[PDB]
Amino acid sequence: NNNLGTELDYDTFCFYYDWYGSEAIDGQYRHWAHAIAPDPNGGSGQNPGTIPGTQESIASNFYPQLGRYSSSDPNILTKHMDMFVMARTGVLALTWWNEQDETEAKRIGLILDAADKKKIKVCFHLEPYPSRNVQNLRENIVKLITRYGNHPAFYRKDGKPLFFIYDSYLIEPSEWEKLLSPGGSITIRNTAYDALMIGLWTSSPTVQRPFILNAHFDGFYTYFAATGFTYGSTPTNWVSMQKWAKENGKIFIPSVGPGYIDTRIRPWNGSVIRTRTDGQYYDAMYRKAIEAGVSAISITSFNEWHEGSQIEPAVPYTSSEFTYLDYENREPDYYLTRTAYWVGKFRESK
Ligand SMILES: OC[C@H]1O[C@H](O[C@H]2[C@@H](O)[C@H](O)[C@@H](CO)O[C@@H]2O)[C@@H](O)[C@@H](O)[C@@H]1O
Ligand SMILES: OC[C@H]1OCC[C@@H](O[C@H]2O[C@H](CO)[C@@H](O)[C@H](O)[C@@H]2O)[C@@H]1O
Repeated sequence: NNNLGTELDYDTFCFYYDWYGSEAIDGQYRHWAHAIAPDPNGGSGQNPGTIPGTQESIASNFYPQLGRYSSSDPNILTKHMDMFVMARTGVLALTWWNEQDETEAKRIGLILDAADKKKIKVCFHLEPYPSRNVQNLRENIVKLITRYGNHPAFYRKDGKPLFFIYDSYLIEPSEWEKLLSPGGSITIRNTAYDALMIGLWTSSPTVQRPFILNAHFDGFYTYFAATGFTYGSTPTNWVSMQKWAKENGKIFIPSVGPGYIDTRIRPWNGSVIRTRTDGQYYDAMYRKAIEAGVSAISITSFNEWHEGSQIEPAVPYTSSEFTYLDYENREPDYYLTRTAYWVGKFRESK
């Protein structure tokens, strides 16, 4: 029955990426090495090349305290779960790409096991995998609930699993309705595979309100850590988004993050940079979410190192190939402990 102000919050979801590899464990320094994206407005014949994922040159503007780690290393996973405990983030929202490979399956099991040791829960963030559609989504939801639903770390809210659906707008509401209306042709409602389905609110209310209603989503999130990147990721809209959610029986889970920078992998994307300012950016965004009066908050991200949105500890590093950004006047674990601060403020408000 403790009341220490240190406990995990199970309405706080932190987006987690399990796609990092090491040569030793995975055969390649996966994701630390990454293709550089061509400029979509830069014309033909670009040869942007690749970041090689050497110790000196990784696919991030920051540098992990844990180095070029493997997401399959149980010892890294232990450390990450201890970081979630420090942050008070009770739910790990795991990227899920439907890779259909044994190394994926192994990783997911390792993450569930490590999470449970620290009473962390896991939900899935369903990514835009090839030919994703409501039929294979249903099949995959069935598979995930069947495989993992009895694992003690599998997240439930009032008895239901929860999924975040990235880029949900890539599927028409008429298709979503088949899966998510109680009357839908292939409904999950009232079945063993029912779940809270949280779609991505992107653009203006004139588009998103009917999308969400007609698709029969249970709620919506915003993902992007960069303020103003979309209507949904503009925090001054969050009070009105929450009002609409409450009026329509939907769960709004705004996404907050500490900054954004992706110019190692997208050199042309500098206008999306959002400076961390020693934590002031994160504070401002988190405060807006709490002030909007929401029931749940998502954090972009634990470890999306390519996009510079991570709260995972980063260290100063200057190599012969790149001078990395770092947490400046703040210590490496600052964003974990600042997350814990905001989780406490959120709980005080709840
Ligand atoms: O700024 C780049 C942006 O790229 C990716 O987002 C793309 C797509 O998935 C989003 O739905 C739309 C929203 O308007 O933007 C892009 O086309 C993500 O990797 C994102 O975090 C990143 O900022
Ligand atoms: O988890 C939702 C999205 O989060 C942002 C990253 C995005 O993946 C794309 O971008 C990354 C680079 O940041 C690439 O490594 C991926 O292959 C993908 O293009 C997630 O979908």
